[PDB]
Amino acid sequence: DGVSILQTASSGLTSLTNSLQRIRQLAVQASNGPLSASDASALQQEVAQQISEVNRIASQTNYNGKNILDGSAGTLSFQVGANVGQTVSVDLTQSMSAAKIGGGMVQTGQTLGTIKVAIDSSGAAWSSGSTGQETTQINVVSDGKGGFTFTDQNNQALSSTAVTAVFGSSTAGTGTAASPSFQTLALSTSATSALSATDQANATAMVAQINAVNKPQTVSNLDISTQTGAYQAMVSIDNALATVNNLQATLGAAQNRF
Repeated sequence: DGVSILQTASSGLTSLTNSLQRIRQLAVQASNGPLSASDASALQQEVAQQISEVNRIASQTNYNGKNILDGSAGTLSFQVGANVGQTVSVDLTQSMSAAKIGGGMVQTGQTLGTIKVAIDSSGAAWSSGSTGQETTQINVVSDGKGGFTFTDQNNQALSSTAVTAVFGSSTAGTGTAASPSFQTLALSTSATSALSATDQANATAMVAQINAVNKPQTVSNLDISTQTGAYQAMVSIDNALATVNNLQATLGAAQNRF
């Protein structure tokens, strides 16, 4: 009973790992350099096939005809001993369907993008009047709570004055796994006003990238046919794999108690 149900669930999770790991490699392939329309279409077709397999695993993994990986099994309990209350409980309340895994917040420490800028150490636009060192790039790094930390072209943290002066005062994430939430990256006009029109446009596009990568789709809605979509897929799959690994670990802990 309990041991066999746990094995059936764990088998399904291993199938799911295979398909998620496959989407990761496809996303890597799609993000390495420029792609023709035909190559982008072909790569996304492969992702769609894997999404279909994820949905099959979620809708069809079953024990004696009863689904166990679509959330519908709930919490199961098994008697292991003679003590009243000597039971092992197994939480199968979370669906593994593509619509219900991935998404969420980017894990901490990931570089979301790099913006070319022209500012002084206080975050003011660089000019012939400026002194000290010029900041020429800003790397935007996730904090695991839907917000950001920032380094310069030499990987040194921006001063707190420069962070505030360029990005405003809502950069720190406040989300939790239980209640996710997302900051909106906003770049000052002063960060790029000294640069060419083309550099200003490039920065705007990078900020849009970063904001999209910060809010990845669930596995169901991944599309790797654009660079931003491929980057969103990498984050989303990292998160989906973490969800699957957490669940595998809990199944294992339950098996151990039998």
